[PDB]
Amino acid sequence: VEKDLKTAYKALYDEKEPLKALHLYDEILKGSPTNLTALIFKAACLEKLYFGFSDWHSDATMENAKELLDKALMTAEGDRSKIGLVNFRYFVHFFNIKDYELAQSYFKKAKNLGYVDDTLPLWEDRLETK
Amino acid sequence: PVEKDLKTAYKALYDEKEPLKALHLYDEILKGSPTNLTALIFKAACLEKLYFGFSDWHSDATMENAKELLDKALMTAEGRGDRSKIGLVNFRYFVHFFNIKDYELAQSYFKKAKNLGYVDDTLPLWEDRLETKLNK
Amino acid sequence: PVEKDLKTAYKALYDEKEPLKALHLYDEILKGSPTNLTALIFKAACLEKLYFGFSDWHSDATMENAKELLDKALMTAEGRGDRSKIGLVNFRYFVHFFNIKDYELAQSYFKKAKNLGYVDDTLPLWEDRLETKLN
Repeated sequence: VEKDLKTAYKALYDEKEPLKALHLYDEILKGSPTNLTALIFKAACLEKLYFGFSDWHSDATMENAKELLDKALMTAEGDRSKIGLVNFRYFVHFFNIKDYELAQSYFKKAKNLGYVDDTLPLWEDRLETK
Repeated sequence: PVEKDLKTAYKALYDEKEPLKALHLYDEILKGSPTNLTALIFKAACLEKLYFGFSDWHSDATMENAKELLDKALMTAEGRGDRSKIGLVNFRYFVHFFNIKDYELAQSYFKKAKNLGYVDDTLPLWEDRLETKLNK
Repeated sequence: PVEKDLKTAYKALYDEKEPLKALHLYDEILKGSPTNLTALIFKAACLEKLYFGFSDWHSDATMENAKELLDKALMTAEGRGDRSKIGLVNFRYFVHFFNIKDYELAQSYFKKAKNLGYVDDTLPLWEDRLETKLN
């Protein structure tokens, strides 16, 4: 699962191929349905596809992404750093759906839970700008 | 019974937000009750959610299957002469064509459903959404 | 064929001025021809037009996807060694950054394209425009 998740992350963020990464996360989630990384990054794929493909640009894709984050919060709450990650992911979900009010709330939640990421200062300034 | 089984399937799709669990609960209802409008209409809803949420479901075949389930629903509703259920099928058609960005056809089914007396508290929200997509 | 399909997609975006129709058409070309530079470059143009014309598309994710399509285009162009197509992708980058008001980065890509021998009849109009925003 560790190697399979690494190959899927590389497809989404390095290769910048969300359709390939989506398939890879679906396969992981077939075997491991409560895997937080697969649930969190499948939502990331769906958010990228919504904003990059006509056939994916529908409320159903965004609803599915939010529901995957909801399922991850359930599992994470059921790991303080992992419970912090989902909150940062909820922030990325709303910074993209233009709701900066809700995004600021999740950004604070993630930071207060001790979420560490080298992109956090770049996100703070972007959130400060919007 | 079918009433309870339909309630469990609706809860799987809209409350639990698990369209794969709901889809097969609806298949089971359609095995015993092939002409059940709720099972036909909401199996198509499952397929629409799966299309937009799973790679292996993101295919024209999935959307074609959803349309064919709505086709079967219109046949049943029209066969009975249930104006109420015909309006509902026509509204579900509008929703299908709205999500596949065919706003021209969706507007036609929206008018059909409204003219058949379809009542839904979400109709003003849909009316404004369709007016925004159709004004561009 | 791909040549006719690309022509219909270009007409949908620039003549018909329907970027959502053109987007679908470019996605279809990219399904069969993933490394087609014209489909890659103009799918990014669609996404750029949608960003600036639709509330539901006005997101950083849309601009990120457009930039990533231009990135994929530079990979393909550089993979072949096509100086012409490398120059074109750099001009397309200048437009991307010019439109998102990052004139510092746009000036860099405009020079890169001109130095790669990019030929376009609109270059003096752009040269005069970029000089106004950068002055």
